[PDB]
Amino acid sequence: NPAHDHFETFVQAQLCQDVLSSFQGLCRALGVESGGGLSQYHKIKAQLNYWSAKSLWAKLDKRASQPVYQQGQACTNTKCLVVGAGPCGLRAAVELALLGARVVLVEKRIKFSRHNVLHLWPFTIHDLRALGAKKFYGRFCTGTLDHISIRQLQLLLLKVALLLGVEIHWGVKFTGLQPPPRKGSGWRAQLQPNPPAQLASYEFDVLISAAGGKFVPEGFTIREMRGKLAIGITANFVNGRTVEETQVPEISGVARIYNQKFFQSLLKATGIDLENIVYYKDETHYFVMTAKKQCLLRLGVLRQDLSETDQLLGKANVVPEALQRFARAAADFATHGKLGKLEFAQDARGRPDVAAFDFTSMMRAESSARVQEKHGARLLLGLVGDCLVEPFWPLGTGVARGFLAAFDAAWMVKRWAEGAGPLEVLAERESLYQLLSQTSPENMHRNVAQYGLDPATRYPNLNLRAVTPNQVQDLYDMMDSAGTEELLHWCQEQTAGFPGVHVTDFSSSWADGLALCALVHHLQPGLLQGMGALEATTWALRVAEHELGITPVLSAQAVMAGSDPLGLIAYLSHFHSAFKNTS
Ligand SMILES: Cc1cc2nc3c(=O)[nH]c(=O)nc-3n(C[C@H](O)[C@H](O)[C@H](O)COP(=O)(O)OP(=O)(O)OC[C@H]3O[C@@H](n4cnc5c(N)ncnc54)[C@H](O)[C@@H]3O)c2cc1C
Ligand SMILES: [Cl-]
Repeated sequence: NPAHDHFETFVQAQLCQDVLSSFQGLCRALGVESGGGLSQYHKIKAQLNYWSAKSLWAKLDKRASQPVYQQGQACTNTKCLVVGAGPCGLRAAVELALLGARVVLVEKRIKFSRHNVLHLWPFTIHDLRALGAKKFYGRFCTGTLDHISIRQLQLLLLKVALLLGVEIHWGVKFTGLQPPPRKGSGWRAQLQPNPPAQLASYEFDVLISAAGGKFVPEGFTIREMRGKLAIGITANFVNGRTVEETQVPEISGVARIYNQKFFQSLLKATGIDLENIVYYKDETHYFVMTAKKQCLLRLGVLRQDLSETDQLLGKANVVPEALQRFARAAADFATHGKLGKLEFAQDARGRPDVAAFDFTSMMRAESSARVQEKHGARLLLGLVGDCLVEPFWPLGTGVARGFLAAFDAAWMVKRWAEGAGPLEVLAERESLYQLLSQTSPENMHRNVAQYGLDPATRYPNLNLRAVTPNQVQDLYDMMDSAGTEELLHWCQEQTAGFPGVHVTDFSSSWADGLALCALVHHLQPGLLQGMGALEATTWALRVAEHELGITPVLSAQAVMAGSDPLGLIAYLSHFHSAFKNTS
């Protein structure tokens, strides 16, 4: 039987190319075209009615039938480009596809090559337990196992995303946005190496960027923040799965709070000074440690004391042989030798798998979402995963906060598909974003099994109006109400003839306060240089109030920052209302 011979190969595939190989071999044996969407998910399960595999269809159909998605129609008029086939990219891709949306994902690499091990919060375990991971990965969180290697997380999620009919492409980097030439024309992706001509023509109205710690799309800004110099070191050793190795208790890291006698012993015993060390028993014996610069220099792990941290941990300044020595001795002391002699696993390049990372930064994007609109054509952009907020690896928030963000973005595209105003969608979304960087299992909802896209199911005492529509206008970039153009033409008419006033808009035009003075001076002749925009703005607001009867809608600061156009429009409307030509 050809059918689910393929399907068993597909399920147990450990290599990206083979998952891909298998699926399109399963598809051919079924008359199903790969790239989906749900319609092709349907014909797959409806033509493969074999035991052991039904367990999986039950799990997926269980999630697929829960009200939020309705029945894959919530987002049928929604077309997405998802960037990044990382875990958060795939996890979000699955939600979009379950929502019924057309999901096309682009990934720059062609293999899952990372072997570092991620901590999984209890809810993510449930979440992907119920996506059928146990079947795609036998060792998935067996017993009290709390973690999963990056590439295994990807092998799972890929298989789920493929099944659900996500059109995925490999070996193609999203470079930027190629905007609409004209109404009716949509947004497209700039891709490279320049894609096939149908991907090239693919027009979308939602972009979800899950591209990892170093790539955010245009217009998204990054708030950088740096703590004390902090050097992270990960390492993977061959885990032979002998009974002896299997008994070595793993090290959680929370012991740095409860146990510092250890770090003293480590230091005395090896000359190694760590701030923390973590050990997970996974496909490899995984260690991540945090080290003091002084310590790494003294041990010849780093060649020279370099001030620019990116050059401090550049290839030229990291001594491979000494780093290996360093990691080996630390791993060995911490597990008291019970792992036997440690042999480095290979990384994907084929090197002893040990690397140093900058752990100093606390990056967050300023917002989780924005909306661009040109020639009436709207594009919702949503951040997910490491690119949104950077995880502190020793504390294991990466998967969980990436997943929370992926649910919040799918929830966002649901509002977007309901027809909500861009400001409303953004405000709601930024209200959720606010909570992300302080989430813990402890301050979240207790019942992880009842978790769904609805943020209420996840965040206790949820305030969906923490950020208001007025506070996210700079997130809505309208670079393309007919009463606004009346107001504008009228405002321009009033302030005409003033040296260095040129009313052009309802933000930057009015920022230095001279526009306001002109308006007032014009409206009441005979009242009253180089004081700042602050004094100009202020006089105008006081004089408007007392002479013209119009109280301030915006503060002076808000006039100068120009980030509240709607409120300036409402201010100005009072002047026009008060002094319209006639009735
Ligand atoms: C080398 C490396 C080692 C790590 N080690 C640990 C660890 O030890 N412990 C821990 O807790 N976390 C670790 N992390 C972070 C962890 O991998 C992520 O939190 C987790 O995978 C979820 O992140 P993500 O999907 O948002 O981003 P990522 O995992 O970075 O995935 C981003 C995806 O986007 C692809 N991509 C990037 N740019 C583009 C582009 N322009 N166009 C198209 N595709 C693009 C990338 O190839 C990648 O596949 C590591 C990350 C990296 C990159
Ligand atoms: Cl692979």
